[PDB]
Amino acid sequence: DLIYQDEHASLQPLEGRTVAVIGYGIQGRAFAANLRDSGVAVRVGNIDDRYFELARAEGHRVTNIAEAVAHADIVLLLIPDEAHGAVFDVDIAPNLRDGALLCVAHGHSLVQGDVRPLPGRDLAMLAPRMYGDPIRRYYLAGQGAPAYFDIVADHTGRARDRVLAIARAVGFTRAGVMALGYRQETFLDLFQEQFLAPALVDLVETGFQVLVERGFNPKAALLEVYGSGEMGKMMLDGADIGLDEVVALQGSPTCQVGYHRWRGRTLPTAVRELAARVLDQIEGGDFSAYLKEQASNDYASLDDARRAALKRPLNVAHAQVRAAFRFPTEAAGGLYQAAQAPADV
Amino acid sequence: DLIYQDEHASLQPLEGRTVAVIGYGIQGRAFAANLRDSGVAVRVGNIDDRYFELARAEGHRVTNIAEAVAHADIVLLLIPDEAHGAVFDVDIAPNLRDGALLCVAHGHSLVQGDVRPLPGRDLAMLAPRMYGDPIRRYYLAGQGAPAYFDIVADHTGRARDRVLAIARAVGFTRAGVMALGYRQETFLDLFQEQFLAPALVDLVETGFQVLVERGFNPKAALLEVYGSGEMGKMMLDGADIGLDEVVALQGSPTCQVGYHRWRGRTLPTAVRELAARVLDQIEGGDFSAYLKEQASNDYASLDDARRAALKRPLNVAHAQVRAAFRFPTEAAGGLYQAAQAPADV
Ligand SMILES: NC(=O)c1ccc[n+]([C@@H]2O[C@H](COP(=O)([O-])OP(=O)(O)OC[C@H]3O[C@@H](n4cnc5c(N)ncnc54)[C@H](O)[C@@H]3O)[C@@H](O)[C@H]2O)c1
Ligand SMILES: NC(=O)c1ccc[n+]([C@@H]2O[C@H](COP(=O)([O-])OP(=O)(O)OC[C@H]3O[C@@H](n4cnc5c(N)ncnc54)[C@H](O)[C@@H]3O)[C@@H](O)[C@H]2O)c1
Ligand SMILES: [Mg+2]
Ligand SMILES: [Mg+2]
Ligand SMILES: [Mg+2]
Ligand SMILES: [Mg+2]
Repeated sequence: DLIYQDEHASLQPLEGRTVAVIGYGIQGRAFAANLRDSGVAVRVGNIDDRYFELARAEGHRVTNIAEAVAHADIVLLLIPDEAHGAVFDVDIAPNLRDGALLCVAHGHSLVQGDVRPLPGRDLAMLAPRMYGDPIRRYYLAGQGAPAYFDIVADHTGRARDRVLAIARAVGFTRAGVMALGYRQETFLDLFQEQFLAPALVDLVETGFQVLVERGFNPKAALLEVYGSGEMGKMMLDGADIGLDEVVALQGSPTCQVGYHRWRGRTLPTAVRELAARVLDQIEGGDFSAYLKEQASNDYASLDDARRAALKRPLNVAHAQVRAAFRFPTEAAGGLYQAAQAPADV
Repeated sequence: DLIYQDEHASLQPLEGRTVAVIGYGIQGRAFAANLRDSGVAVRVGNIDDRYFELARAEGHRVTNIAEAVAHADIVLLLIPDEAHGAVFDVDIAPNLRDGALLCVAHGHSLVQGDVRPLPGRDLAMLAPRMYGDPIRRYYLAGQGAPAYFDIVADHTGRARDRVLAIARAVGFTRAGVMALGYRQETFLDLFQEQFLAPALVDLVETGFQVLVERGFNPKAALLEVYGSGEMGKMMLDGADIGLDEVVALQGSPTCQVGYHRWRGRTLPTAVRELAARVLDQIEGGDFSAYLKEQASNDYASLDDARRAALKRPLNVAHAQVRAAFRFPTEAAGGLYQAAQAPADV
């Protein structure tokens, strides 16, 4: 495995270069803020929507996508994957300078052939293993999350150095940036989002629903299954030292005995078989067809699903718990500004 | 629901009083450190083992359990639940002063009748919804985790004020301290440890095993299922704003569409039915019998299970990942000392 940390990547390839962050959403905002705070010349390219004014409000040089690309040495395409094809064809390909680098943060558009190599220009993937807020929060703490990278086309011979320079400036090399094919990254990423994340929340919800049906205080039930932050803490501490190890070190003997009675015995074959089906639907292109269909609207069915989700007993109970119990939040005040808001006492 | 935050609980009931922390383990150490830093007079009562010298090393007045109880107004029994009966009968009951308060952090010993009310003395439960390290780390950040409390016996009329004074000093009232019966707390707590925690780790492991069997990079597979910290971050951010809400706010449209394709559809009836069985085994006293049997040895079978757990593919892969990727850790240097170690650069 090829893994780069801070000492394996220089900022020198970005000196006197301009990085165009295309999009100012979940990833675009975090990339833009970290690049700027790392002393990189950054511009934002964005369509005429709320994100354009947000980028301006947070002190960035903002223009349409075409002008940003045309005045950039490195272009980071940080907009939704189903929009890549149209923006690549219309905005990026006609304006990408000779010897410039285009990066995606997900391999989907590469697998589908919506983003393709261009003569005289570099193409790469730099895919964070983390969402926007934590990438920004970690960065401010001198930390970072891992990333996968893939050099798809290196026409200049500088593609790797520039990608790893972006990675260090955004903070991914503080954890590690591992070489992984865009195809494998695509399937990995989609599998986490389609099998693991839903199954994980479904499980928490099953815990809540059984407790409430059996007459347990709904606030207490919600708190134990995730609301307290304890299961989230176990998973984040587990990420560091191992999940079984967290229980061995911080579980009472009563907890450890209970845990190890059921550890490896809880799930039937049907869960493992569902994981295989999700993966086949991802690899076979069934999901890709489903996604394109959902993106045919402005994600109308997704909007309905999000709304319906919040009416579920678990999310009704959550609102009641979070109203009654204060949570240890890190204030988001000017998190993506050059200077953050005064600390909230 | 009766929930106390900082403004509903005074430190005044602890002024000129001594708190004996019995045990200096996962909970005992966090209680002792927070109480001291909150300006409470704290002593440690502990048997002649490694925890005794650790308490002394961290600057505490440490004696045997009998002497600590005898010189205390409030006694916190923070040792394993199966040891409560013998320590109550031998060390606590004969030495508990007139008008003194005994607190447990779990209702198990109360349900089993191993800890019982005593004439002229107060009995209560103050059960944190969090393990030791995070209680201490939250406290240092001016934060806290929730707790459940139950006044089992109030012979003085001061039991509630003293319990909630302990809760505020240790930091639980920064989130909220909710009245909940020791019995219900017992079953809730055991259910989280026996159904949810194992099922959660089993699920993560199922994700890892299917990916590795299907030819995915084992480091990448491990990172996606928890190793990156992303799923842990989703769960901890989810604790605050809701699990579905985290995906709605920080998920890409591709992620959100994938998530909502499978959300509420991933688990068969068998999982829900297993949750019911675990709960019946807890409520019926089957687990209690199993626990007493495991505690008959010095938890010998648990030691074997912990050792075996670390040899599993997931934990072998974890060691390889954590060697190759740096994780954003909060340094544990003198975390439980009056003054913490110099910040690790
Ligand atoms: N560990 C947690 O995260 C947690 C959370 C909530 C509730 N609790 C409750 O808190 C209590 C303490 O659990 P813990 O996890 O801190 O335990 P632990 O395993 O860390 O306990 C070790 C401590 O107990 C003492 N001890 C062990 N066996 C003893 C014995 N036979 N006689 C006397 N002292 C003995 C040791 O000297 C040491 O001080 C239990 O009632 C538990 O259910 C623990
Ligand atoms: N969100 C994450 O946590 C995350 C993590 C890793 C990878 N990624 C990848 O990063 C990329 C960005 O995802 P995101 O989550 O930041 O997205 P997002 O949903 O926040 O994207 C919103 C942004 O995209 C722009 N945009 C939306 N539709 C557009 C269109 N039709 N034409 C032009 N611009 C348009 C908006 O103007 C705004 O700037 C995707 O390739 C995604 O797969 C995201
Ligand atoms: Mg991802
Ligand atoms: Mg417990
Ligand atoms: Mg507990
Ligand atoms: Mg994704």
